Amino acid sequence: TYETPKVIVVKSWTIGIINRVVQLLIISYFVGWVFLHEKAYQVRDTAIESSVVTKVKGSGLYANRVMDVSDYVTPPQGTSVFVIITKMIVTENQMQGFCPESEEKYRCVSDSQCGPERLPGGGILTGRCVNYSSVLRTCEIQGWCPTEVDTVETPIMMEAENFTIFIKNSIRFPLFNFEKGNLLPNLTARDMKTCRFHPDKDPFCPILRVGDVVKFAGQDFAKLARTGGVLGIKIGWVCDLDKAWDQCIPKYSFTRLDSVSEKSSVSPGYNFRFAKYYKMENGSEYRTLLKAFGIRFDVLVYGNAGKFNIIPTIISSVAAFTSVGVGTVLCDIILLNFLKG
Amino acid sequence: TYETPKVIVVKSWTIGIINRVVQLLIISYFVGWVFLHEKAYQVRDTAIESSVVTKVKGSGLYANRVMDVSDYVTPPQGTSVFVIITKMIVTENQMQGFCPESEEKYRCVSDSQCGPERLPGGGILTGRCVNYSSVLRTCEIQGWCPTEVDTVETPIMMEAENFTIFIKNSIRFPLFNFEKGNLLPNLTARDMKTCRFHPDKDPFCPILRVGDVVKFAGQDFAKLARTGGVLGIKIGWVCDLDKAWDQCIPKYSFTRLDSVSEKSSVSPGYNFRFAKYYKMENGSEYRTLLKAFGIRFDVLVYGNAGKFNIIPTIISSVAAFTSVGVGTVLCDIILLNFL
Amino acid sequence: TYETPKVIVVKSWTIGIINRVVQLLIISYFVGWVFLHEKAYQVRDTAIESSVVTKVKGSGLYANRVMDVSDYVTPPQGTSVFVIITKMIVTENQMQGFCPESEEKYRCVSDSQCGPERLPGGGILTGRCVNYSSVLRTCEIQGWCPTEVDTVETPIMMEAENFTIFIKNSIRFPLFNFEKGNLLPNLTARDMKTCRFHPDKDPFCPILRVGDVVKFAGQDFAKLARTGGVLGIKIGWVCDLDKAWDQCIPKYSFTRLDSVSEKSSVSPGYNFRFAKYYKMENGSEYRTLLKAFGIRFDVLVYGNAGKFNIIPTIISSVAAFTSVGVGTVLCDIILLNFLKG
Ligand SMILES: C[C@@H](Nc1cc(N2CCN(C(N)=O)CC2)nc2nc(C3CC3)nn12)c1ccc2ccccc2c1
Ligand SMILES: C[C@@H](Nc1cc(N2CCN(C(N)=O)CC2)nc2nc(C3CC3)nn12)c1ccc2ccccc2c1
Ligand SMILES: C[C@@H](Nc1cc(N2CCN(C(N)=O)CC2)nc2nc(C3CC3)nn12)c1ccc2ccccc2c1
Ligand SMILES: Nc1ncnc2c1ncn2[C@@H]1O[C@H](COP(=O)(O)OP(=O)(O)OP(=O)(O)O)[C@@H](O)[C@H]1O
Ligand SMILES: Nc1ncnc2c1ncn2[C@@H]1O[C@H](COP(=O)(O)OP(=O)(O)OP(=O)(O)O)[C@@H](O)[C@H]1O
Ligand SMILES: Nc1ncnc2c1ncn2[C@@H]1O[C@H](COP(=O)(O)OP(=O)(O)OP(=O)(O)O)[C@@H](O)[C@H]1O
Ligand SMILES: *[C@@H]1O[C@H](CO)[C@@H](O)[C@H](O)[C@H]1NC(C)=O
Ligand SMILES: *[C@@H]1O[C@H](CO)[C@@H](O)[C@H](O)[C@H]1NC(C)=O
Ligand SMILES: *[C@@H]1O[C@H](CO)[C@@H](O)[C@H](O)[C@H]1NC(C)=O
Ligand SMILES: *[C@@H]1O[C@H](CO)[C@@H](O)[C@H](O)[C@H]1NC(C)=O
Ligand SMILES: *[C@@H]1O[C@H](CO)[C@@H](O)[C@H](O)[C@H]1NC(C)=O
Ligand SMILES: *[C@@H]1O[C@H](CO)[C@@H](O)[C@H](O)[C@H]1NC(C)=O
Ligand SMILES: *[C@@H]1O[C@H](CO)[C@@H](O)[C@H](O)[C@H]1NC(C)=O
Ligand SMILES: *[C@@H]1O[C@H](CO)[C@@H](O)[C@H](O)[C@H]1NC(C)=O
Ligand SMILES: *[C@@H]1O[C@H](CO)[C@@H](O)[C@H](O)[C@H]1NC(C)=O
Ligand SMILES: [Mg+2]
Ligand SMILES: [Mg+2]
Ligand SMILES: [Mg+2]
Repeated sequence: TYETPKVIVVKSWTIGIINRVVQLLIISYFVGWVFLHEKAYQVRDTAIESSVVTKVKGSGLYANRVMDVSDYVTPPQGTSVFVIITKMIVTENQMQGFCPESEEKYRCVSDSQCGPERLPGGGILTGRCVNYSSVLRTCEIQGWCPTEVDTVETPIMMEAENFTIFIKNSIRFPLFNFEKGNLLPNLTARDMKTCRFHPDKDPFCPILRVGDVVKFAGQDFAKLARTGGVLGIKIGWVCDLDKAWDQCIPKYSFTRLDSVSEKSSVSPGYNFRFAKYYKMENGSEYRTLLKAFGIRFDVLVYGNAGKFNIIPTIISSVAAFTSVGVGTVLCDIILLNFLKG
Repeated sequence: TYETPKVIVVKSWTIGIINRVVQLLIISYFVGWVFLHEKAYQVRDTAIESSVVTKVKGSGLYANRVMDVSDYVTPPQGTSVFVIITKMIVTENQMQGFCPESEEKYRCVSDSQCGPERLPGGGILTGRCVNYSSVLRTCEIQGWCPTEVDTVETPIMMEAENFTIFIKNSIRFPLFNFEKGNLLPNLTARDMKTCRFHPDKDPFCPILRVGDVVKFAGQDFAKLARTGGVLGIKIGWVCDLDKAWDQCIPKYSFTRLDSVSEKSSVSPGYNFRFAKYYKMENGSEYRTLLKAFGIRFDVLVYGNAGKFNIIPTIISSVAAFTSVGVGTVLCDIILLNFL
Repeated sequence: TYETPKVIVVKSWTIGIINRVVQLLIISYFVGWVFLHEKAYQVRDTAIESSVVTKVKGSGLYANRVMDVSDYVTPPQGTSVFVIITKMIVTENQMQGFCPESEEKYRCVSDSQCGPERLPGGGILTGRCVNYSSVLRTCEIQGWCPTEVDTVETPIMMEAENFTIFIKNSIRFPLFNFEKGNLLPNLTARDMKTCRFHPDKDPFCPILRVGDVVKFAGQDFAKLARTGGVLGIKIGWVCDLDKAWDQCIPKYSFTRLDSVSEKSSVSPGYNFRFAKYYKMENGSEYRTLLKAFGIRFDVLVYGNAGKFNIIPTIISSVAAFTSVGVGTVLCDIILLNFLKG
């Protein structure tokens, strides 16, 4: 039971050429694009297990003091997100009590203006108008006193341009049981004493200089250090597991993540507050309040791998034979009207 | 050499109508579902690069003291996960030494009951029984003394309902080099001074009120503040790049994430311990231990975008043409067997 | 206006059995692989919403002191990632001033050797050279003094083997509106009082012991606690929503994540520094510096679910009928060449 349809042959006369040309065009597309370029003959994996450990080094001088890594890096646990502080405003010896507010927003002349109103922001309002200075009068509050003044101008820590960052990374593709890290076996204890990362002269040393990371992202240090920002470091593992074990290597990229802040005029940077707590010999308690500007780094990891396997080869190859057989038959029917016309 | 197979024509309009109806049905399905609704003529992109910066404001009174953002928020770095503390239990001036244990599950009547048997809790057992009070007798430990009492009832900080959260977000689609943030160009300082988020009256102000978030999640503040919980805030960027640049818009949603806690009866909330360390003029050291209940927020960002292209259009058009031809040929034999 | 092709039937004994066998094989492949093993008749969902809360308990002796959870666990907010400290090196009462260095990499003979040219990350090199001991001479710096000594040997805290970890997890599949947690409805306080996890004797108690986790990962505590490392805990929710509600359960797995460290000789572990700040009755400020080695745990959640629907069923059935119809038509042309040959 063949059950094969009948077919009639036609002398070419510039029609048989069209038969072979199209029959050869489609067989080109599968070999050229589906197999050789898109690599449809192998199984892909995109779920990657990763791990990042970081460490920073360097010292600087700021406000008649020396600051080391325990002073300007928060949080200290060496994770993949951390901040480097480049500018601070400091208020010393705050205690609980009553004091006048310092900002221009809280101006009053008599006791009536500020009571239960003006509720957004500000501590608890007592309900009196007092003299902040000779020419200014503001409403009294209850809280930590004295209040801070953040309108003055302070210098930045210029030495932070030379600090170094050390990144240690490990990956694993669970489907193929493949493991590698970014510390290559060619790295010796003597090399790490002097190497620095450079994208073409030394693409594998894990030590990055802070001033260069800002440079590769197209920014300016003297301006980013004064308002703060967020920078990203990306590591990519795109590997073909047929070739060899030592052809799998990482690639680094750099960019700036908080792109809205450059063009905005209502919120241009990045800052936060924190405090340190003390206690006297008596029970009294006081603290120190700091407002900090800085640059936030974070490391992002991605990748995928492929390896030859028999099952996707058969499935895609069968579709190739089906496509040419079906493709011609439909091309025959459309050519019947073309030949009839 | 076209080599077209022979074709037989059935003059019956009774079958011609069915042939035409089926062909129109198939072409209708392709032109309506694959193209217009599913938008198969454009290239998708789902890998989004994001960034979140937050800040909190407000003051309240608790235990005859005024507390502010450096007191009730932890960790202080302004990331996308943070906690607001609404209730505390405080133990003052702990030092190292020997003391009895306060809990009733450590009851004893002689030196023999508690030895190396029960390992955890407090510190290291010493092997003696001592009077905790006039009616209770637990057995002694070594560690920070005195131990904390956990069963008393403390009030919550009611003013935490009015605190405000400010969220700043930025995205980028690397395939199309598209960048936008949730601070629209219409925003000004005067608007910043008074706006508040509302899903229909003001859907774009970045300032959120805590009570409103708890309300939108469908919860009750007087219970969430007493047991603790986890709430989620979601921002979605689903926009089409063929239209104008000023119609890619964020959408906000709210929900509660630790849904098992309210059902369960063995662990109903969220709490933790932390301490503060001091030192005397002499070398001696002491500390203050705190157990804190609170609400945890975290911001989640997702999205995808598409843009018209040529290659998917060509592929889908060729698929439609070949499906028309193949669908006809099989239906030809189908009616050939039927009739 | 209907159309049909013409069919030729040849009742060859071999051809009939061949085409029936091939058609049966195609039907078998569709009914066995596509609809049964692969479950093509249902809709998938892989976006999962999760939440994790942890808590640790235990006490131990270390350097004539008793330590508890507020001392050995950082950070303290009970999130997915945390560290347990097993070894420390402590420097007491550091203050600002001038002092000589301690590391052997800073030796002198005369003042001219170490100046601005040698940048070692030292806070500053005042430019002199001073006696450190009776047989060593390094050159002076400015910063927190005295500097720390890093090469001595310290014991590890062995009681950390018996600490316990409590994990509370909640998931939700938004598509099907499905919610469940890892605290099963038949868990009581009395069971909570004494249960421990065991992969076959008790697979649902959420209390894990640290030594058991280290063993399941395939490691050795006596040296993991001495160098440091990173371990992973995985929870997987893979369940079918056609069955009963109480058949969706979690599965636990354990592994080590920083696999590059054990095979390397330039960076074998995981450590970091942090500090505690004090100040006297005067303004004088001093601190205590600690270098910590530990084990970092982190919890990873994943899963997917499926549920019966009608649209994928219709699509797959139509595809199966078309492939059967196309398969017969295509093969017979191919079989004609076999029949002709
Ligand atoms: C191969 C390409 N798309 C295509 C399909 C096609 N057909 C479908 C099969 N078929 C049948 N089952 O009878 C014959 C008709 N004909 C075509 N002709 C062309 C030439 C550019 C003009 N591309 N192309 C593809 C599809 C589906 C694929 C699915 C997974 C991975 C790769 C694919 C890759
Ligand atoms: C179009 C729809 N699935 C379908 C396929 C089909 N065939 C395969 C192609 N083909 C050939 N290559 O000869 C003819 C036979 N015939 C059909 N008939 C129907 C009507 C509902 C009843 N849906 N449908 C699809 C598939 C694959 C798709 C792949 C990517 C994106 C969208 C797709 C969308
Ligand atoms: C079924 C299998 N792949 C296959 C396709 C095929 N085509 C279909 C279109 N078609 C048409 N439109 O005429 C006839 C030609 N023919 C085939 N023959 C074989 C032989 C067993 C090796 N596998 N196989 C598949 C495809 C597409 C699928 C899409 C989604 C999920 C599962 C799929 C699973
Ligand atoms: N949680 C909040 N509630 C109300 N207003 C806020 C909040 N956070 C920020 N703002 C307002 O948004 C504007 C931009 O904030 P920005 O990040 O620039 O703070 P800043 O101006 O650097 O310092 P400050 O905290 O004193 O405003 C500020 O004018 C501030 O008043
Ligand atoms: N790591 C752990 N090891 C052993 N038991 C634990 C652990 N964590 C919690 N539990 C027990 O689980 C129960 C539920 O704890 P929950 O999260 O409600 O904290 P809690 O009731 O405040 O416990 P505690 O008062 O001990 O902090 C408690 O009875 C506690 O004893
Ligand atoms: N940011 C950095 N800049 C320069 N060198 C670094 C940096 N981080 C680490 N190293 C060097 O890498 C080597 C391996 O680091 P690792 O942290 O494992 O050693 P370590 O014993 O902690 O060193 P150290 O005691 O100096 O911190 C060390 O010799 C260290 O000097
Ligand atoms: C950092 O090092 C450079 C030399 O590489 C030096 O010129 C510069 O002064 C240093 N940075 C600062 C701001 O001191
Ligand atoms: C080590 O191998 C890498 C990758 O092949 C190579 O780029 C590098 O130069 C090698 N290093 C040495 C010192 O041979
Ligand atoms: C405690 O003593 C300090 C001086 O050491 C004094 O300033 C303070 O007012 C006293 N506090 C109280 C509550 O008496
Ligand atoms: C918050 O402000 C409202 C007025 O807007 C006030 O009525 C309310 O009492 C405040 N919250 C609390 C709990 O005090
Ligand atoms: C700013 O632009 C958005 C559209 O991007 C618009 O919906 C909004 O109303 C504008 N702002 C105001 C305050 O009108
Ligand atoms: C140190 O002095 C304090 C009083 O200031 C005293 O209580 C303590 O016992 C002394 N230290 C020790 C270890 O005895
Ligand atoms: C933990 O408890 C076991 C008994 O269950 C005990 O033998 C062991 O010594 C304890 N751990 C350590 C290292 O002390
Ligand atoms: C609780 O139910 C599970 C099945 O959901 C069962 O395996 C387990 O044995 C039950 N608990 C006990 C203590 O038997
Ligand atoms: C305060 O006293 C300490 C000693 O306790 C001394 O070192 C310091 O110089 C004094 N500070 C002032 C400002 O006199
Ligand atoms: Mg300000
Ligand atoms: Mg308790
Ligand atoms: Mg060292």
